[PDB]
Amino acid sequence: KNPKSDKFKVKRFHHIEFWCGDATNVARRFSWGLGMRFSAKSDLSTGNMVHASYLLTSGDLRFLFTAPYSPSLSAGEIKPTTTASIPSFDHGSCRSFFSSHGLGVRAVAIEVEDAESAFSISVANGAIPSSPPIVLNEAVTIAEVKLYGDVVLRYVSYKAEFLPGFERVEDASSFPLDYGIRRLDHAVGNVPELGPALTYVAGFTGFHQFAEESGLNSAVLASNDEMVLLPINEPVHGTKRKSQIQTYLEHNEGAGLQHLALMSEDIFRTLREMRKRSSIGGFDFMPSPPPTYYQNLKKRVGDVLSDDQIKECEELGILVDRDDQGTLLQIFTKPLGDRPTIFIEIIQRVGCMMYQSGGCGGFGKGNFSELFKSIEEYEK
Amino acid sequence: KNPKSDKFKVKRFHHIEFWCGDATNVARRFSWGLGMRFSAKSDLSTGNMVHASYLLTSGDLRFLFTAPYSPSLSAGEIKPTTTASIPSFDHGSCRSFFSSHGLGVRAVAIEVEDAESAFSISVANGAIPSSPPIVLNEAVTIAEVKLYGDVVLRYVSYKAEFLPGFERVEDASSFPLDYGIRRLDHAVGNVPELGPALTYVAGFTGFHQFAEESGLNSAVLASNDEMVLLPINEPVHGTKRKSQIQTYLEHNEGAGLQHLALMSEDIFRTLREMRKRSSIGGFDFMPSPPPTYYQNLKKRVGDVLSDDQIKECEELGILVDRDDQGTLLQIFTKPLGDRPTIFIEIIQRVGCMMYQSGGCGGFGKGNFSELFKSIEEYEK
Ligand SMILES: CC1=NN(C)C(=O)/C1=C(\O)c1ccc2c(c1)C(=O)N(Cc1ccccc1)C2=O
Ligand SMILES: CC1=NN(C)C(=O)/C1=C(\O)c1ccc2c(c1)C(=O)N(Cc1ccccc1)C2=O
Ligand SMILES: [Co+2]
Ligand SMILES: [Co+2]
Repeated sequence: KNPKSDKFKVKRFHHIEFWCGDATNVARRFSWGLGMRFSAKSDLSTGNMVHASYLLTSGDLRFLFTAPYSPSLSAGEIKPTTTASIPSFDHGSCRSFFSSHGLGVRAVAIEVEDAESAFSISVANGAIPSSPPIVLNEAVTIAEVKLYGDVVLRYVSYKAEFLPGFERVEDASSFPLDYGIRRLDHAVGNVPELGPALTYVAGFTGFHQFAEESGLNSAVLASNDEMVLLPINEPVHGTKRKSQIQTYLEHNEGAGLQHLALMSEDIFRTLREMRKRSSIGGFDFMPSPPPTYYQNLKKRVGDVLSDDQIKECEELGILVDRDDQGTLLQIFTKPLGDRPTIFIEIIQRVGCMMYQSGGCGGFGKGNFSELFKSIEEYEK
Repeated sequence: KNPKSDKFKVKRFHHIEFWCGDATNVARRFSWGLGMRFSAKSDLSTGNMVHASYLLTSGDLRFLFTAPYSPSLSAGEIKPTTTASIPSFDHGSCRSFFSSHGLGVRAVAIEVEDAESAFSISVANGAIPSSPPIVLNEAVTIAEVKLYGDVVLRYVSYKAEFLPGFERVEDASSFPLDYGIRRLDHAVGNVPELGPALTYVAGFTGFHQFAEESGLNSAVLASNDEMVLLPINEPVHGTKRKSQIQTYLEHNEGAGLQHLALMSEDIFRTLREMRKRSSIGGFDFMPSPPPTYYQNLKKRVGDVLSDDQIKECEELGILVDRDDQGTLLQIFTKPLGDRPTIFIEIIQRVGCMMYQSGGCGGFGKGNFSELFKSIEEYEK
């Protein structure tokens, strides 16, 4: 059941912003590890004396990396005279975020029809304001409300290239890397208590819960067409193996974004290219499941994937799950930075053609138990 | 003239430590861009609840990348019970350094015969103490004094693998990258006033000045065998083009390390491999000199390099200078991070065989004027 109760018109995920200590080095690492191109910048060379911001793109996926300059460069500025291209940016907030949480996502940005109205409706329905609506060059409006922890939900709306004040980057500096990633599928938060988090966010967006004993309890909030998907996790305390959600909250100093799921148009090619680069600057992957997990694939998805395609899943360490409507291919990276906090998921979905409907195959919940039993091959 | 007046026995450069916000991402970028292998770690997986530290190596060159964890992980610790592997590390100092200066060098480490004696002699001769001598596992002694700005000179001495508490890294995680870089040749500081900086450092080391109108005044301090080379720059104010030394001091919030010069055993191969990677996660290089600069190479170094080797310098943008004893090949990267502060120099020296004596060919001073005149080809 989909009650289509969005309180304002939401389009698609627009971008994800990381707050960094040095945006250059993180952006360059991510570009090589994920196959994203450098497409826009806002920094000293563009007149921005406040923050350095670099945009990576792959298909429709947009990753923004921002770090503060010395406050001394902009000490004579006031908000009415700022050279910052992102008006919500604040030196003190960014340095406090990074010292507290380490490298992580500050903003989950969605494109809406009217960011001014989205903000006003959100706060009238309980959203905690973070940055009021600001009109950039009479062309784009940005506004921010609190989502969970120190993560904000950013509304962006366009009258009619990323943002005013950003520049297209040099062709020579923009190598056309591409490993197949195409869009953000979903973005997952970790909180200490699921109930209050869900009520708060669903309360100000109108997002509805999306149709679904180790580690977590979870639930997914979805927009009207179910293309914006925001799952939220809480720990389950007191078991034998310590909850990875609890470990996250300890090392992150509280609630924050846990993982970003990136859709690939060819997950076999994406993982081939990412795994080739794991030990030469890219990203590492969780340990692969045992061969018994793939011996058990035939009975569950043997009508969807060939034996060769199943053998191909086994080489790359890909996980497979199944809903009533679709099939899910997925895999998880090791943490993206120093702390055991944020990581990335690569996914591809098959089934549910109409365009493909959102969340086709779900989110992999059945893999927890399929892993444990397959990891009970300590007798073979 | 070399008075050989070192006040304690100095061996070689040992390592350079960067203070970072996220050591993982900077270490991975540098590894790919420079061709250095991951060789040691000290982090949560090794029992260190205080800082994450990753060591990259190429030949004898050692780059250390360190970032702080949340202080909450180690809140019950005291210095006598610390899990830190580098006893001088302090959460507050590191976060303050990074917020003030951005990504940069915290420590220039040299190996000595007795770091305890080096520290005591240094401070008896005016060195400002930073971290007292500490004995690690009865095997290694580390001590630190202030060098300039917030950069420290670190003494390391070994009774008889990097440091106790560091672990050798997995073979699968240690890809054997190598672009030819082999050791640190020299490390250069930028200060507001050269005179007082030289007197302070030469005063506590006994290092002697090494035998040598746009931008800077400079001088080089050298150890007894002239294998440890520490140049220092000051700005020249009031000219037409703004001093790059002054720009550094503004963006860095004062004195700090300006550049690291890395010796290559094959500078043609090093620059081939680095330039291939510039736009896919590695490092960018300053713009190459005009063809007239290389047309003028024949008359200055035509007895040292063939026309083909000169043509090869032109393809890679390599600069060439000449002393009375030797010849110098050199090139400079763009800044390593967000701020126009620290950069890297790649160098190879030819001449002065005995082993090669230190500073053979000098440091490239003649290139300033050879560039200006060659850049006066706006008439050809
Ligand atoms: C669940 C779920 N619900 N929702 C909304 C989601 O998006 C979602 C996942 O993405 C998801 C699905 C399957 C697995 C994991 C995550 C996972 O972490 N592991 C094992 C593991 C990997 C790395 C570190 C520690 C433990 C799995 O088997
Ligand atoms: C001098 C000198 N004295 N000592 C001890 C040294 O180590 C030393 C150099 O390394 C050195 C030698 C030649 C050049 C540069 C540095 C340099 O920066 N440029 C142009 C340029 C490059 C990048 C940004 C702005 C301007 C040169 O032509
Ligand atoms: Co997921
Ligand atoms: Co130099």
